[PDB]
Amino acid sequence: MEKLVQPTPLLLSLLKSAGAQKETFTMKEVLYHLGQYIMAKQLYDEKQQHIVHCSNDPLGELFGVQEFSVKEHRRIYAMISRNLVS
Ligand SMILES: CCOc1cc(C(C)(C)C)ccc1C1=N[C@@](C)(c2ccc(Cl)cc2)[C@@](C)(c2ccc(Cl)cc2)N1
Repeated sequence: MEKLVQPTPLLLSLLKSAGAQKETFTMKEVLYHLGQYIMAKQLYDEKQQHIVHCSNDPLGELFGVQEFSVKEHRRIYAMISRNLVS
């Protein structure tokens, strides 16, 4: 299996709210649940659906931004990385 990561508490709370029922993940799983979270809460822009609006949301605190594009993979990996236990 791919490497296992441990989300810090704030990220863990987000992943669980999206439906995760464990505390240890592969990066693929973290990405999956983040997508599910964004979709369920409809944080994406209705007309430009690759844009995520995350002000007034834990995701914004986690990523340190008010908006981002799902196309920004390197940035998203970095934002996730600062929310994993080293
Ligand atoms: C929630 C919407 O997600 C996506 C939407 C679209 C459309 C433009 C077709 C709308 C396209 C792709 C996506 C889309 N890209 C993915 C695959 C992605 C996988 C890896 C990285 Cl590093 C980044 C993104 C994923 C799972 C995602 C979105 C957001 C986050 Cl924070 C995490 C995962 N969703």
